[PDB]
Amino acid sequence: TTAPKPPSAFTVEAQRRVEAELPFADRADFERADRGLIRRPERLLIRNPDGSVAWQLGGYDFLLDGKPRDSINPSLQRQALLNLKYGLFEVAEGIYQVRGFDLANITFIRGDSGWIVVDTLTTPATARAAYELVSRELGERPIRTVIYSHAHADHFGGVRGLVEPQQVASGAVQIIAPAGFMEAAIKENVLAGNAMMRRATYQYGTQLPKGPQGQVDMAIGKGLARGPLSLLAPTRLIEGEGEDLVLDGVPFTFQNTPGTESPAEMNIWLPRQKALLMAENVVGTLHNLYTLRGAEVRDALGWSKYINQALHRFGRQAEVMFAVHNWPRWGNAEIVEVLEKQRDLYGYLHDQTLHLANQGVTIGQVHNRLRLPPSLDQEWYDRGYHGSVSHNARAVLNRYLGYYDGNPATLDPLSPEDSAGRYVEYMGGAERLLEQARASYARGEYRWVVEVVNRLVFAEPDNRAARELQADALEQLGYQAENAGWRNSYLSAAYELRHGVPRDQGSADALAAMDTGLLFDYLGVRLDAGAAEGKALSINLRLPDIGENYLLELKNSHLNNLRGVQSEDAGQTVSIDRADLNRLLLKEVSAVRLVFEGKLKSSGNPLLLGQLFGMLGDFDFWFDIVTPAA
Amino acid sequence: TTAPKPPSAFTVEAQRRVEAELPFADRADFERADRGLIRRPERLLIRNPDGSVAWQLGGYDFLLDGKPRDSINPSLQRQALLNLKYGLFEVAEGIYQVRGFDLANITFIRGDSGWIVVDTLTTPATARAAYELVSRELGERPIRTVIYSHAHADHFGGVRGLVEPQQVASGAVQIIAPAGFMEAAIKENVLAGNAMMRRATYQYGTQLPKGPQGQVDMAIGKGLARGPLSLLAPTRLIEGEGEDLVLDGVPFTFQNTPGTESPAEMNIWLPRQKALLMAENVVGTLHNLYTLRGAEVRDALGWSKYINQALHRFGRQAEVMFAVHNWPRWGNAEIVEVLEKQRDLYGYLHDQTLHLANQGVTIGQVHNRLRLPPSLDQEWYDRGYHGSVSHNARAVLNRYLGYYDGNPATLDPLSPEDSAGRYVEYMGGAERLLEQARASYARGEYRWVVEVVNRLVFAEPDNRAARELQADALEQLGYQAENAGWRNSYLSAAYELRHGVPRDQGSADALAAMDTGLLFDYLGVRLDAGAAEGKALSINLRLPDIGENYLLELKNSHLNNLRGVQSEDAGQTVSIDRADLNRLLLKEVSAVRLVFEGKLKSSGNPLLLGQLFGMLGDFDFWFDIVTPAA
Ligand SMILES: CCCCCCCCCCCCO
Ligand SMILES: CCCCCCCCCCCCO
Ligand SMILES: [Zn+2]
Ligand SMILES: [Zn+2]
Ligand SMILES: [Zn+2]
Ligand SMILES: [Zn+2]
Repeated sequence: TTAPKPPSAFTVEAQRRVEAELPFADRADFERADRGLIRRPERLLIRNPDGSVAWQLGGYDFLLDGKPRDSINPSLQRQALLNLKYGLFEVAEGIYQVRGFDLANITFIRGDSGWIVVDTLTTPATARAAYELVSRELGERPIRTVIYSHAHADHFGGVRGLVEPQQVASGAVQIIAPAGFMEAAIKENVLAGNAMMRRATYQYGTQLPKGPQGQVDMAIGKGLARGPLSLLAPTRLIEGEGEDLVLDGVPFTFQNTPGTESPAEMNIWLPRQKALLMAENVVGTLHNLYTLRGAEVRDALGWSKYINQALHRFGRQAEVMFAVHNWPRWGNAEIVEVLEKQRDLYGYLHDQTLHLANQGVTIGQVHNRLRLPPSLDQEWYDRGYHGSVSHNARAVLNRYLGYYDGNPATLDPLSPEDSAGRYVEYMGGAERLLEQARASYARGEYRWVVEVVNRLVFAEPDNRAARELQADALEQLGYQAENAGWRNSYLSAAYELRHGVPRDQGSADALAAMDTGLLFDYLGVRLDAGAAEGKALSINLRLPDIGENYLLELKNSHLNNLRGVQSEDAGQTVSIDRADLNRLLLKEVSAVRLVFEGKLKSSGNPLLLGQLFGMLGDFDFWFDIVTPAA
Repeated sequence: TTAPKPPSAFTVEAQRRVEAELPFADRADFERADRGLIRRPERLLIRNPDGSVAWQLGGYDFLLDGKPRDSINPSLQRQALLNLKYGLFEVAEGIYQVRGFDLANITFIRGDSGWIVVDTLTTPATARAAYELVSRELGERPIRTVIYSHAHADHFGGVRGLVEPQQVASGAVQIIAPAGFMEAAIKENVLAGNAMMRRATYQYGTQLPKGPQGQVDMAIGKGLARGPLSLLAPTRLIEGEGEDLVLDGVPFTFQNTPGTESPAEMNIWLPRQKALLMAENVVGTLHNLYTLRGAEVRDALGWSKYINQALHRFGRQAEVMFAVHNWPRWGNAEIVEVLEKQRDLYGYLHDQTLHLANQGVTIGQVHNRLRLPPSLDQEWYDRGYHGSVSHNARAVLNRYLGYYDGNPATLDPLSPEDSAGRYVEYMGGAERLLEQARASYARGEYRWVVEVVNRLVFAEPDNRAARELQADALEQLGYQAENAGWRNSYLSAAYELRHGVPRDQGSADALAAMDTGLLFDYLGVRLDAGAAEGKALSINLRLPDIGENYLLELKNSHLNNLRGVQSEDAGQTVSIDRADLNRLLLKEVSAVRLVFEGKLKSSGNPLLLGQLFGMLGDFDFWFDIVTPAA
């Protein structure tokens, strides 16, 4: 069968254990999530200009009765329902948020003559919808300032839904961001982007239905709205430790926390309302030190210290703490306790992972040994809905010691598809393997089953009996999973094992923000080494609009670029505005028209740039993950 | 049997293949390594003040005839012999090096009135021995300036063998380093230090004899001298991009390359001799993007660009290039070609790893797919003696995508000791497993054997037949290994499987260089969470000599420290000079004597600091690696 199966007796037992172990009697979040509600629109259906749907919430109606479903981890089901508390809310005097219009929240702070807005959602249509709700309930005001709390797309993505370049150019609107914003907004998504985006189909469960045996939540929100990605450059940067500014009569203290949840990030303290906006440093979950879709590892230590710094500066005196995801927390004692526990959560993960590592516990063991102490374990905002204790501990370890467990048995490993046939042969052939795996499956040993049956799938990818058993076991693990990313991954893997990978199949703002060096670095990543072999060429590239020059050198099957250097011996010198190069790579203009408009100029050998571009390859999106390359 | 076995017919075949595939007819390095030889002392035996031996070379006599030994990869054997070309050499007019007195080289540059010395070896006795050889052959001169090329112990470790603090304090001697030196010298060795040092016993093969079936070389040198680690703070830092200075009449151009082989590193150009000293950016091997002992991953991209920057600034005009490890290369065309190929080597590894990753190739596959192009493959200085193509490719991948392969079968893995019993049961029990593994072994399938028999060892660690077969297969892989670290790891693992882990079992300068925040971070890593559970305490710590204050807070089984903060509600306030705290942790003084000298003062509850220290645990050095914890 290729449809989801019911939860097994073991999965059911696992859900009852969760209820036994976690403080469900602490229901305070349900009152917190509804506090200050001004309007929850009856439905939410947000549409893009091209007619697609940006966002949605009706697919989540199954969650509304609050009835526990054994195909959902009851802790995750609690979070899933809390994330359904959407609409326009009051946080404090003159501070509002729109939650559940997208993955993130959008915040509106009343200035004397209009709004200061913190963050802008993922896509213009969701930001625009949030702004329309605000205007309907609170009266229309102009937006005078937009603040990006940090350099992630679920925060800057929707800016064009709120403001247009002409307003930024007139000085009608300011855009404020932490120093480092523009680099950080783009960099981490580029060089390994195709890998990350494909792997993210698992994390986000993009092929799963919304429902009890599909996608149910995404921890820091319901999921991510779909539509155009926009981005407008900051007009003012908050530098150094932070800054105190007054915006439209309202005092703001900005505290930079670079290198925590994002390389460019800042907390916001509002002294008049005693309101502490913790950016994405403190949300209603354990966050990722390592995003499963693939990314650099984050620094739990700095993360912990910056929360401590915010505690000692503001926690002190805060009457409400709130954030760019999830709901606020009111009352000084509560705020102090949340700050301490989150400081100690990232600190414990860091320190105790290292403590174990220093005792010989490896990257292949640490998640099965490290456990939070009761005081940290027993808070809802410490649960692993988004990050997990397990995958965070391995990330800390990977950060300090790397991927290699120190045992040379594992130093030069055969690819899984190359050892798989022998594992199957040693276990008696596929039928014998299946027979023993089915018995293990019947004992509820799903974490073992998915490991060993994965061998048979990699050896025999067209063995439907193996794919089906492996899917079944993954699905049970997904049902059991507290972490929304783990759930979506397990169910996505089960889906592809059962059905196969899909065979049927801008952003201009994002490209414009990309540094030219990084762009060239990306082109080097696209280079087909087979095509490049034995070639050598060099091109002086001049970009007059941005006043940069690059020297491009292809040699030894590698593309180099160097800023600020030109070579008297380059084979060709090309001049093109960066704006026009961008139009080229986005196919908004032809090379030929550009030459004819005198917008692309060349001296030397006219053919080299075309030769170089002719060597650049492309990446297919839907690569195989749960089987070897087909 | 528990003694090394001869190379198998397959290993022998593997060595003949190496000879077929690599340009052994290119013997130019042998003339390069002997060029400018002034004196090769007949023996080298260097002793420490405590009577130990620092260094070694007589144990390498087996290599001297140049006869190929089938238990050594012939490429590694070539390198091993080249690294035996030790003594005092002329590089250019007034530029000398002592090579083979330690892992690194020490360089002596003739000033008008004494020496400028670049780097200082690992330990004072080896630096002192190098200096004595210099004085014997070239005449005694004072050392007026010491330059640290970068922040690694094999470069700063021996400084006290050359100069003493009193000379630095009088201004008789200057010590020059790249900005960032003092942080970088210490930081990366602290938090996970016990893990790294134990794992390094494998990489360095510290338990192996010197000989054809033991340790033969360490790629960038013969091995590391053993003795006290010294460190003296720089008196002048090279900031920004670099600087041009004149030292004792000699012009120097310093080019910083932060974040390449070390976070603080600089190339040196000497315009009068047209001599280019490439720090540890370019040595006679592919270097590590990831050191197997365990470390953060390095940035191949920046590494590649900085070599390109040095090429375009100096390569241009260089008549000799030399380095802090291995031998020089003379002649402009040769220098230009080495710089290009090394730039493209790190660039190819970076770009092509990402190219593959973007196609779906995972961290578990990439090393079995990525291969250098011929132009890079066919140079001796590109061979993987120190770094490897294989482990570097996985590191690039780990850096961008992390440890997780995207396949949820592997998302929540059982520890090896917990799945091992089932692997053994599925394969028919230990005897059946051994039977099939011995047949695979007889086919020379050593990379498979070590994977599968490792399962049986982890299930049954006292199964001597399994340990013995696993050792045999690892040993063959070690014989075959071109990489000196891989060889030493494989033979070390074989040694422990056969014999067991050893059951019989300062640096004051290094501690003094450690930032106080990092020291406190380390103490938090030592915290026993079991002992800390349920406790809360806070201590204001004041360190008057360095004019720093810290707030220490223990809560939620985590130790926090915050620089520059004090709390009016701390339970205790302690004042102690940092110098004295250091003496305490190095047991050079008692807490009690310090109090009695008025060097440790307290107000508030006098017991808290002792309570905190009482919760701090210790790490055993000899943890198990090739078996589960005993
Ligand atoms: C194409 C795969 C669709 C999944 C969306 C993944 C993009 C994540 C960016 C938003 C989160 C920012 O931290
Ligand atoms: C205690 C284990 C002995 C092995 C020595 C490992 C220390 C490496 C430091 C020297 C290399 C600097 O990059
Ligand atoms: Zn974010
Ligand atoms: Zn976010
Ligand atoms: Zn080094
Ligand atoms: Zn070195």
